Amino acid sequence: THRVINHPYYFPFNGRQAEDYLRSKERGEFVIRQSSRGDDHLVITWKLDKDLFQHIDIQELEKENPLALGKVLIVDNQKYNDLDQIIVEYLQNKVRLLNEMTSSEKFKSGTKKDVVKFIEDYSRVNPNKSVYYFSLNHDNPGWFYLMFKINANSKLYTWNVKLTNTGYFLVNYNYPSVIQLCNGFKTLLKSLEHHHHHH
Repeated sequence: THRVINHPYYFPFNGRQAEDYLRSKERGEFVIRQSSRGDDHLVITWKLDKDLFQHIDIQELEKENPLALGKVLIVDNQKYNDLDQIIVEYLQNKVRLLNEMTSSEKFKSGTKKDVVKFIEDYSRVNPNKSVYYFSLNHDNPGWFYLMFKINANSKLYTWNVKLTNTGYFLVNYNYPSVIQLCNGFKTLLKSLEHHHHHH
């Protein structure tokens, strides 16, 4: 600490400029900035993919006096003792997970309009078979949405998924692996068709 202000990754720029600066750079780049309105809080900016940027507000605690540094930093609903661990434990997992998910064949970037036409078209080819897919949401960056259709005469169903630093969270269910998540749904779909719930 006591060096986060001049930290190597420290760069004074506006919110718009920060994204622009990272625009020419590659994915997985981050920066450290201080908010005048915060005074006791810091804001970090990072790039996800293409025209997509997100900001995270870092809150420090355990301050005994104005000259006392926050020995405890809260990030992602998690408590970290050292700043260095936060950067490494966040970028390493986020970079690998983001790259693994996007690099997944089960990843299509279709718009809301293209989603209906996509599911409807596919459903048309398979009216007697169910289908499920997921895509990136623009209204809520970082979160994933699951859409699926049982049949052409079936109503379109869409669910929401929460992204965490431990994997993927689906309606209060953590899936450490995307493969398990894919079946997880298939298993649920099978159970749903039988309306047997548990027994």
